[PDB]
Amino acid sequence: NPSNSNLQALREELCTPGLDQGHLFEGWPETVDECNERQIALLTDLYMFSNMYPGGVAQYIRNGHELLARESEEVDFAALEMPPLIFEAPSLHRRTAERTALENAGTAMLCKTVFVLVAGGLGERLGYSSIKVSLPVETATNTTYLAYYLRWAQRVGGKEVPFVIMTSDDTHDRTLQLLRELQLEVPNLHVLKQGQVFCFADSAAHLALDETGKLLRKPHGHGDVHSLIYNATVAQPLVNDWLAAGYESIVFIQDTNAGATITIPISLALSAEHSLDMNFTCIPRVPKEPIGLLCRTKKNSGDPWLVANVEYNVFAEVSRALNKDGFSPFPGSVNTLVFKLSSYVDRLRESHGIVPEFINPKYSDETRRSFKKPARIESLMQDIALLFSEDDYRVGGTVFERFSYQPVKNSLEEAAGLVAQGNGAYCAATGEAAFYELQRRRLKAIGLPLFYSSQPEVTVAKDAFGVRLFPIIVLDTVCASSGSLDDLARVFPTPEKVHIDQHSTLIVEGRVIIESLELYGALTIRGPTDSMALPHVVRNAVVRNAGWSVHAILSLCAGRDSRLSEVDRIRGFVLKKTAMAVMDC
Ligand SMILES: O=c1ccn([C@@H]2O[C@H](COP(=O)(O)OP(=O)(O)O[C@@H]3OC[C@H](O)[C@H](O)[C@H]3O)[C@@H](O)[C@H]2O)c(=O)[nH]1
Repeated sequence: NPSNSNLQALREELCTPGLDQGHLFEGWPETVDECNERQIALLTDLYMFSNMYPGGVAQYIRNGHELLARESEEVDFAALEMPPLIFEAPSLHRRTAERTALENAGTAMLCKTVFVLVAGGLGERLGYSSIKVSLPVETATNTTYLAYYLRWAQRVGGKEVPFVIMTSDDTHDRTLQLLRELQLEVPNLHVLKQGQVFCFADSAAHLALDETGKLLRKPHGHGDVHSLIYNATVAQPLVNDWLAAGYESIVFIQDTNAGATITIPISLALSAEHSLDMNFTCIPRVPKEPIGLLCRTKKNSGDPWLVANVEYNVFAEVSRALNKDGFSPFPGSVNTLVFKLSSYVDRLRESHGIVPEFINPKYSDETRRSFKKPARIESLMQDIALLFSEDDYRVGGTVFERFSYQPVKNSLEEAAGLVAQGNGAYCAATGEAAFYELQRRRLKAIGLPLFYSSQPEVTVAKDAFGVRLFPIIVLDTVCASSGSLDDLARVFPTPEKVHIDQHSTLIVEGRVIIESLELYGALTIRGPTDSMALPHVVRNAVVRNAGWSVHAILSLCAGRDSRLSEVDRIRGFVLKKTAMAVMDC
């Protein structure tokens, strides 16, 4: 679009004191016409940034100056204490009256919930070169995180469930590819791609270039999700469509935490019970943990309290300073965010989805602003909490068991180092192991008599630590529906007649009811894919076979070939699916 005249205007503007981007036009002709195609392209690139960032590149640079000055100082709050509105969730593995009440109320609320998945990252830091949502939740079925979230959402919210996936330049095309390949049909899905922002080569906010001579770009953070939604349309605003359709809540989830499908119904139920406009999903926190703390804050002695996440790195600094004169007192936020939709939209409309920003440069050496790598401005999706004043809104946190938090974020190497420090591994191995264990704890809670050893069955990361997998029991969304305890009880109506040996594998797909079963081995039971069809009922079943086993990937891993994939290598073991009985119909 941009005219030759506007590009010249921007070029000159960027050369003025306070912006000082003269280095960009190093060795250029005096007018636009005289400029070549590269040059005209770089200027156009600077120009079009206006349709991507408030105030375009000039304002980006000013914001940079302001933030670089800010982060050179010592962050600190005048006041910091426990959030007033904190609520304890009942255990996920005890079927009490309260848990039943919360799950059923929360599950009803899922019918009027909008879901948002932030998935703008690759899993390279894990040793995985593909998109994180293509990681399998477990390798028994190999169900991807993407399919896991979407099928659950379509199960609890119906086929036409409103669903947003935020992607980035890194993940976007592969996300679309995965959607297509999995044959997922989600009529009201919106894939919204965040744009990358320019980078600063130095502490004076001079823009960085790559080797090609083009402007360097990096992600602006998960904070982008709110503005992407604010600007999205179907042509009325996206959120208008949701409100008018009767939707009442909106939930934000991250890319590799399968626990969200359990915590969410409870958070919704509690949000309603306690009239919460924003509800942070939390867990008891360990002092050495890369998750934020939910705190009541007063930035300056003048301001009103604000309930907000204080990122781990920042609380590592504020903590160490001042006071007015075995977990953290304050909850750890896992970034499953639950909102009342009307309140969310109000704040969204007011802010245009813009949340406070920050910059966090990595320095070449200890104490001079020579960047090790170019820095850019970032934002966090949870910082939208800062737009909810205590006067007008109720922002709180729900505390769940730590076990319900199951992210896959660390490589095997990192996990080994973390485990040595007594910290959580949060790697692919413990993610998969935790998923299987979660199913077992949920099933035992409704009376399924599962007897199994607590000992690890395989060791990973050079014998650093072990996990166990068996017994493996995976029920799909047609079988288990929402996964509530009541829903599980529909699959096992007489659980005391179901005897699954500790070494067994049970995979259930479609409309299945298991009344009685003795299983010593691996079994797949399939029923109708239609949730409304007549169930396949299993009675007096006895199945014995060699079943499955698991073993570690050996250190002697070089080879012309092997069928080990990155997916295998990042968890350090492989299931051997030796035998399998199938009961169809
Ligand atoms: O530009 C981006 C960057 C990320 N994400 C996505 O954002 C999500 C998180 O990214 P993360 O796991 O890399 O780590 P964080 O440490 O930043 O996030 C913490 O997570 C844990 C605590 O709650 C803590 O308070 C909370 O802030 C992923 O799904 C990404 O795909 C995007 O969609 N775009």
